Formats: sequence, structure tokens, C-alpha cells
Amino acid sequence: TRHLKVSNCPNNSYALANVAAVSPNDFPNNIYIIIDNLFVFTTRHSNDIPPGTIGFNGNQRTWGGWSLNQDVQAKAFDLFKYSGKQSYLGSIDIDISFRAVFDQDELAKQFVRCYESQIFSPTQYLIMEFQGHFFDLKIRNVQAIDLGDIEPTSAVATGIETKGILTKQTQINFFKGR
Ligand SMILES: *[C@H]1CC(=O)N(CC)C1=O
Ligand SMILES: *[C@H]1CC(=O)N(CC)C1=O
Repeated sequence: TRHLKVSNCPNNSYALANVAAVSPNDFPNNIYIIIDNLFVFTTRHSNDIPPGTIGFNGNQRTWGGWSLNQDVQAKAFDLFKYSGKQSYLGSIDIDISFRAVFDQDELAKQFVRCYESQIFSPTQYLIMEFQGHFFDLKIRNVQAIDLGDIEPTSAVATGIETKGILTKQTQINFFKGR
């Protein structure tokens, strides 16, 4: 369990990849970590981030309710341990809007391309680039499933407690924001 200070990470290599920028000596690269017992992100090493700090873009900070320099608690995250079999995303509904032509199929491809294997949960706020434009994505709801079942046993979830891994078979539903 690490204690890290939140810093802004606007560089597009990170800001568009929806990752938690960490120092190589705080966490290994590309693993799941959970912040403040609620927010799960995939890690990404950065040599330009002070050991003891963790970088997030504006949307991720808004989601966690973290202000700059705010101390935060981070721990390696084990999805199985957390939710057992109901660990994969069967579907995910996203509220999408232009950052401060609507193609559902293309937006979905880009989403899987950029975030496959990442964990998502309702309420999660992230930034995604699509054909030269930046968009704010808010995960509205999720449908967690056990890949072993021919159909979901659980209902569509709206709470941040339900977390699931994005796969190439996850149905992605976008909603032209407001
Ligand atoms: C966050 C992580 C990183 O290395 N950068 C570039 C300076 C960020 O924006
Ligand atoms: C966002 C979109 C994408 O494909 N990447 C890298 C694989 C991003 O960072």
C-alpha cells in the first residue's frame, strides 16, 4: 500500500491512454491498482514522474475527487479477489461529448483499441481521442458477466462498486452527450 501525491499529467502519451502514471519504483508497469479503495486504473511507468507521486489527467482527478498534491492511497488490485467470476464486461454504456459525425461502430472500435484489458466501472470519467478530437467519456453503466455463463446472471450496474475488464467482445453503447 503506497501513499502518493496527485499531479497533473497532460502529456497525450498518458492523458489519452486512461492510465495512472507512476514511478518505476512505486509500482510495476501495466498492472491494476486501486486508489482510495474505490478507483481502479492500469499503471504506466514514467521516468518524468517523482517517486511518491501519481499522475492523472483532469478527468481522472475529477472522477476521484482529487485536487493537485492531494495525498492518496494506492494498492495493487486483484479483480478476481474483488468480484470473483463476475469480472468481465459484457457491455458498457458511455456518455460521450466534445471536450470543453457520430459513428457508434467507429467510436466503439477506438475504445477497444485504446483500452482493451482495462478495468472500468460506472461513474468513471475518462478522456478519449477520436479522429483528431478529444472527448469526455463518462461510464454510465456496466453489465458485469462471468465469461463462463451463456448469459449474465447479474443486472446492469450503475454503482462504482461493480468493476469489469474490457474485452474485444464487450458491447459498447455510446450516447451523444446532452
Ligand atoms: C504525466 C506523466 C509524464 O511523464 N508526463 C509528461 C511530462 C505527464 O504529463
Ligand atoms: C488511446 C488510443 C490508443 O489506441 N492508444 C494507445 C494504444 C491510446 O493511448
